Amino acid sequence: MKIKTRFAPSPTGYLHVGGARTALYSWLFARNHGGEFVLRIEDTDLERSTPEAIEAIMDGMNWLSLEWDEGPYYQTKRFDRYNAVIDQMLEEGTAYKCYCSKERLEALREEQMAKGEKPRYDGRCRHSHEHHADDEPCVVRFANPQEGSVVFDDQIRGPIEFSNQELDDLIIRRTDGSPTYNFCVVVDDWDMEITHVIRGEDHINNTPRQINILKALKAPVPVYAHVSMINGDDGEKLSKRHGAVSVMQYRDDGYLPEALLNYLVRLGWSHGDQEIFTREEMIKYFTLNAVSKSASAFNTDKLLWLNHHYINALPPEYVATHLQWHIAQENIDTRNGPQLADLVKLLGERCKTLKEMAQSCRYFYEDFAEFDADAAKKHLRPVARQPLEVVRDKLAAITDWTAENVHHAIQATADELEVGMGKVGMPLRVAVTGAGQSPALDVTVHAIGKTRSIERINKALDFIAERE
Amino acid sequence: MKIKTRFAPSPTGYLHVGGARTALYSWLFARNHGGEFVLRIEDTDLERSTPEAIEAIMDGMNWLSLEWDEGPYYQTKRFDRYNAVIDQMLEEGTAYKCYCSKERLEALREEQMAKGKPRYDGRCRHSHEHHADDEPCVVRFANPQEGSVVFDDQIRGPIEFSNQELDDLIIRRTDGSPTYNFCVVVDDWDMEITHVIRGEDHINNTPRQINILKALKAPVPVYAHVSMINGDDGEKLSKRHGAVSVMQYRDDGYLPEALLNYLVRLGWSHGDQEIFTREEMIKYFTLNAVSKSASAFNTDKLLWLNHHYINALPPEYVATHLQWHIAQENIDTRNGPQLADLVKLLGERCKTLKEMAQSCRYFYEDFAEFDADAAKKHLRPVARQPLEVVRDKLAAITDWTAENVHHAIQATADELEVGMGKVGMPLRVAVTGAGQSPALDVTVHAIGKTRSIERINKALDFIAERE
Ligand SMILES: N[C@@H](CCC(=O)O)C(=O)O
Ligand SMILES: N[C@@H](CCC(=O)O)C(=O)O
Ligand SMILES: [Zn+2]
Ligand SMILES: [Zn+2]
Repeated sequence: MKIKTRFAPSPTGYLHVGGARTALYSWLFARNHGGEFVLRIEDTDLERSTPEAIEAIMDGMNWLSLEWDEGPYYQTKRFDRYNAVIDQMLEEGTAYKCYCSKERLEALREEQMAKGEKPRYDGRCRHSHEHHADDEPCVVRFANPQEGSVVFDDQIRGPIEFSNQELDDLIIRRTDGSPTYNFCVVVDDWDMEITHVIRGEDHINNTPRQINILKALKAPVPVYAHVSMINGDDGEKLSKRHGAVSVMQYRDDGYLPEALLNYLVRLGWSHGDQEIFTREEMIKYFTLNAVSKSASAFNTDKLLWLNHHYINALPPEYVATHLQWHIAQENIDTRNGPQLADLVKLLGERCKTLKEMAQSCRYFYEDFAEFDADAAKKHLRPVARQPLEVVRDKLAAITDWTAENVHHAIQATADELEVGMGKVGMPLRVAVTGAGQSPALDVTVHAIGKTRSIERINKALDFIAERE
Repeated sequence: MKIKTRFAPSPTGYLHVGGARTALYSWLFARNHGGEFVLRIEDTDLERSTPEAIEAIMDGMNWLSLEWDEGPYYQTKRFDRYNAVIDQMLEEGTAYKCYCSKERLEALREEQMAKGKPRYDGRCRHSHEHHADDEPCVVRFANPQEGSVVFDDQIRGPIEFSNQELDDLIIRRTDGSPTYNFCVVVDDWDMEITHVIRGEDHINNTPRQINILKALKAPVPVYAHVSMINGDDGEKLSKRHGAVSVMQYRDDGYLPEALLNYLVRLGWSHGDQEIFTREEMIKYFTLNAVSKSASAFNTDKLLWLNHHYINALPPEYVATHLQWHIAQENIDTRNGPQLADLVKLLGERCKTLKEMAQSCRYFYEDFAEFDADAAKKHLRPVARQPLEVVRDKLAAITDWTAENVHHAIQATADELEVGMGKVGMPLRVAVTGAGQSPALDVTVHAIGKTRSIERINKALDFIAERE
């Protein structure tokens, strides 16, 4: 059993869309097999691993509701654990102590690159008989095996083979006490007992280096699965120029977490039949073998309509909880108006993003100072007060305030008084909304209270009464 | 129950979208209950019943694939049938022969409008005087005066009209021609129509048609009047809102499946489901589910409906409708890829068949000059060497497939170390002429190896203008 996946991002300042999909594959697989999902932070890069950068990762994880069972663990700590394993490998002989200077190390790399070889450190200090010990500063390296090769069955890329002759005895501790990054990964995956590694594509070169270290210090080597990169619109790697790149920028743009997670799953992974999956539906049907090795392009137009569906498909109460954030972005006093769960029922089919719903809704909660200049010139003086005064005093006739009673009440006008339906509904729309674009008239004027209805109808009557 | 629905449009010049939805409900109701769908023509208005105007109805029904079991019947014909029933009805006590002149009617209507509703009095209802022998006159129908008329409308509920509001309407003019309200009754009786599904404006004519059906011993059918289709501002659908004729949507690049699916959703609602096949619309259709309220026309959703059906329907069927818009663009489709294959390429990109006929000429015809704008960014001298290795590698493969094309562009940008976008984009501008196209694996494959080199070298002959 003990299935344990991991997500160990290096802080970039935010949560990259490609990194969120990687975390989703590691999170779906841990939940698929009833395992644990561990969170880890690669904050050794002290410049870009700011406290705001680390929070932007966890805040992005929480919005997508990708909760973790263990963590988060930080690589800036556990240094005493890292040096404890290094001292262990020095005693067992699996790691030696190099004494070459940086002058000879750079002269070795320039000679191999010139000679048409691969930059690898030869075993000069691997089995050196030259003494130079104790008080002298030095670095320690990992005695990489020389014979054979390492082959790991990648669930995404298939069988991958790396000859041991192209892997060097990598350094695992610098001149100072700090250990190198690759050694900080093998012990973390060992101490946390990771069984399935799901990371990006560019980490494939360090995978055979990490396996030979785990096999050395006697550790259960996990099965690796490297997901391909996400390409943009023109076939290049996904960047900020292709569109929104951070998961929180999509939250600012007016998206739902279910819409983004359902689209990132469809990038590479496929089920054939479906395009829309629920959270629990992704857990069951997810298979690493189904993820494609080819890179997928990012279609922002498809993601938008994916968001439009989830706005009207998800429960109106839950969509309202995400609508509240963009409501505060537009700064709207939502005390005197309809419910938020009832607001998404009105503006559901109209707009395709929550930002577009927070906008074009202020007339449901707040009064407007002026009218729309073009919409005001539409309902001029002729036959404007005649249909407005009869419908204003007819809406307040009922005690049961429902949109059904309003429809037949608005139906009374333009039918009892011979006139077109657009000759009263359009002036009524501009009266209560201020513009000439809104949902159904019977439903729009019902969400607005009967008080603010006659207040804004008489407001237009005082406006059309300006022939002087 | 031997269910029989009908669709009898009056030729307005074309096929209104609202009229097609009415024909769609009657066709669905007949196919749901294993009945017959009959077709009738109200071509009595000889001014707008042009042979071109009546044909636009026939081919519009055929475009939506709304085949009929009976018909088409024409009200221009069966005039002897219309004159034979009134003569039989004149023999019975249900229809008399009025004789009042046009002067008495206007003087009575203006007197009835002056007193405390214009309803013709029964002056000739029980007159024993022959009044004339062959002089001009008008035949009318004796309307019942006691009680009411009630018809259970399946959409608008129960509607009641008092018989005192229905006057003895005219059923035959002075020139012997019969009126419209009587022609509908005799047609629906000889054709054995069990369910009537028509527009909303015929709700006032329903009680008059039933009192004639209650007379002469006739089975009264069940009526169901659909609500009008309103536009963006709440008024009836007109040309100012957008496309109105069904054939205008074929010109604009739509499919019959996309238009029928959207008109079905207008009013009739079946849960969260939005996309139905023709067979699903036959099964799940319920006449009571049609809402009494009027629904506005959302051209944005209809565009999304068509985008789905382009990629959901078989590519060979979409190719048969795409052929009409290729002829509109006047594209020589002799050298390029197959039409059914073209739908696979431009499928997820465009949302209408006109948008597919456009932005596809470079697959079939060569372009004289480039877009310049996209060339100025990708035809720089730095790309003259990526283009010299792709064409030498594109021809190295004997098996011409999109996969072997990708491996050719993959050998490039690796031998000459550079980003893959720095070779595929100049290849995209050289082969397509602009900076937008599907995947380069299928774009240069569908165009061909011969026309590729002819366009790569065309770019090489152009990018060599650094002087
Ligand atoms: N921190 C690395 C991943 C390290 C790993 O998964 O081994 C990244 O964000 O790309
Ligand atoms: N011909 C009428 C319909 C007649 C009927 O359905 O009874 C129309 O086009 O509106
Ligand atoms: Zn050394
Ligand atoms: Zn008379």
